[PDB]
Amino acid sequence: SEESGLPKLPVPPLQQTLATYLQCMRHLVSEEQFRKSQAIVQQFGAPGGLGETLQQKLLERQEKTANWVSEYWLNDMYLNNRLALPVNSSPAVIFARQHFPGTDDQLRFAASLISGVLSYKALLDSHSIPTGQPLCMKQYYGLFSSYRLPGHTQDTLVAQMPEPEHVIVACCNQFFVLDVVINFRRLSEGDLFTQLRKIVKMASNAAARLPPIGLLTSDGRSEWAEARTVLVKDSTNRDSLDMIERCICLVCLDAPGGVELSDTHRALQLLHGGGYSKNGANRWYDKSLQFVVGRDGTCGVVCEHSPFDGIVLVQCTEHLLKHMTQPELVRSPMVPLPAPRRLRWKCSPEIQGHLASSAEKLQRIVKNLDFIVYKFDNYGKTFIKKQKCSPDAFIQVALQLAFYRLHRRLVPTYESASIRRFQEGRVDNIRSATPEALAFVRAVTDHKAAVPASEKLLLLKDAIRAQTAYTVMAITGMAIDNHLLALRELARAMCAALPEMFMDETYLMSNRFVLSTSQVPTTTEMFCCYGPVVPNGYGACYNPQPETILFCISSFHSCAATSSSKFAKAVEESLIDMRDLCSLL
Repeated sequence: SEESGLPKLPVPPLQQTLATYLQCMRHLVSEEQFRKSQAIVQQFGAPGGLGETLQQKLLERQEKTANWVSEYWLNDMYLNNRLALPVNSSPAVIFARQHFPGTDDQLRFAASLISGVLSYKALLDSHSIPTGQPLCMKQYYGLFSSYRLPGHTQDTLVAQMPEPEHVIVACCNQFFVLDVVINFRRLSEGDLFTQLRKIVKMASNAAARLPPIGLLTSDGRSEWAEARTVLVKDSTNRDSLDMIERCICLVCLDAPGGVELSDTHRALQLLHGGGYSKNGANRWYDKSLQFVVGRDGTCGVVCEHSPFDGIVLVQCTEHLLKHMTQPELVRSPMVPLPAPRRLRWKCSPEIQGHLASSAEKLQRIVKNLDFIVYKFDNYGKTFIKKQKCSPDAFIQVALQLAFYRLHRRLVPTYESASIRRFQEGRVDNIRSATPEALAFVRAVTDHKAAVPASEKLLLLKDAIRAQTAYTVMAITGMAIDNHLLALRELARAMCAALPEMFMDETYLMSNRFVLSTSQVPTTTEMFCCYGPVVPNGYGACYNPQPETILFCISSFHSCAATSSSKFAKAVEESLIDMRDLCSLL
């Protein structure tokens, strides 16, 4: 029947994870600290010890659940994070710059994009999405039926059938309900255009302008939860929130950008709207997909990460965009046409105080982000593959060298590995800061050692081999992050006081990803980007093409050590160095 024929996420052998763990951290902590961690781990995983006890409960959990880490992961990775979603968590995809001579051009694009969204959702709901190895498809079903509720300490991801179906249109910080489906009736691209025009007009009505409530969703999670609590007191607000929570997605008709339309600037608008003064309030972050269609041509989609990952987000986005290049299939006029409904809000002195706070908070995020879009154009996948190297592993090694040559040390690095092979599979982590990576970067940067180029090349290839090996380990569910997480939380269930194993500074440091990365390859002229995950870290999202590689680098201005410009430069030098290395003889 209806039971998944997929395999369950595998539980690695306790000793395998512990050995890999120590191997992963040895070169990332002091000798003294390592010696202490060795003893701690030794005691934790000893015969008849706590480790084996937790391992048995995990095995029991594996049997009783579809995926033993789903709950732990969802909370640890997103729902527990208190940071505001903009920049800190919600990635953004930037489409190619568009040209909208008039407002109707902008609206036509929006109408077409909405049409593309509905066609995709139709395939989705009809289970007509193109299913090598079979993969879990749950994420697809969370694209338009998800909503991330804020909480005092832990957020809640709500999994939603309405009639009719609708989308929320944001214009001038005002939100409107736009019914797009009514009795399997699906609005024509033409009716959408007409409806959007009505929206733009009402949105321009001063006597009807309401407070920019969307600004509240850009604040810290606990701060937004508190403000939402004030909101829910009123029956009108409850209704409006409900409509937002049950929409298919948002469509933000953003005002003019103020700066030049470069790749870096357009991305900034998609990341945080440029603050309240710009389009910062013309949003709603709890909702998974917010498609932006700016008047000046800046378009893209802001994604809330909790419900699904990069692969699914891109497949959906590229399907839309491609759909937009296709002949418009003739769709029938609606008679009569109802007028989109503006969502009303019952403001208060409190809410007014929350808006002011959110505005300042969001402003700190804006001025604090150091973002750059660097396009490496010397070579791409073509050259790398000719070196018998995986493009991803090659670039991951380049990032390690770039970080080392700039800051003189390696750091716990994050790189997602998809585990969709297994039921409800999300991801896991690939630890790119390998021992081999260290030997390679050291040989390259230690002038005084005078390591022969021939030797550096050997170290280079061994580092890439190690990268690829860890990658394969992670994707087959044999890595260490999810495993340790489950062991940690199962212990917590036994006693709030965690085992020394997880209180060890080595463990705490191993999960502070100073270098958070991800490869988001696209076939379209679009790119993905996101912020750092720790105050003193970077955000590195790359898109490798046949002859070039796009790099989106983020870091915080607050940290004097990091510099997106310098890191982008170090990446260039690292890729050049590696090219020359592969070109000796």
